[PDB]
Amino acid sequence: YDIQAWKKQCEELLNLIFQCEDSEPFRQPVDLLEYPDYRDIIDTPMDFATVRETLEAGNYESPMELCKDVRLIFSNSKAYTPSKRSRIYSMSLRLSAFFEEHISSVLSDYKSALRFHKR
Ligand SMILES: OC1CN(C(c2ccccc2)c2ccccc2)C1
Repeated sequence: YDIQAWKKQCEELLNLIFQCEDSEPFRQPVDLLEYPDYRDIIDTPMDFATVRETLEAGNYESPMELCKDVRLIFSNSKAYTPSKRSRIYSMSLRLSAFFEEHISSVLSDYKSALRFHKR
């Protein structure tokens, strides 16, 4: 029932995501010189360095907020891909499955801790 435990759990999951070769296209903001039309399609860029920095700044109040930003990395990849068979998008799908598999217990434990706090 530790209400704060999610933070270190998210730091550890971000460390694993950074070791994953599938995260390379998503570690830093999409290069606007490489993809000059990016901002015509994507309204809110997001990347894993921005997520890690937001967490370390103490600017996430819950793991649900972190999850919303990580899911935005994947929805941006899906919205920008010219094809559902493209390399970068294909990497995003594997990384998303890995993320969802690991974040589920982080979210469940946090929500359970908050419910216990208000028991
Ligand atoms: O609390 C976290 C910060 N995330 C938002 C956000 C992302 C970038 C800049 C400002 C704010 C957001 C995510 C996805 C859609 C729209 C906004 C949710």
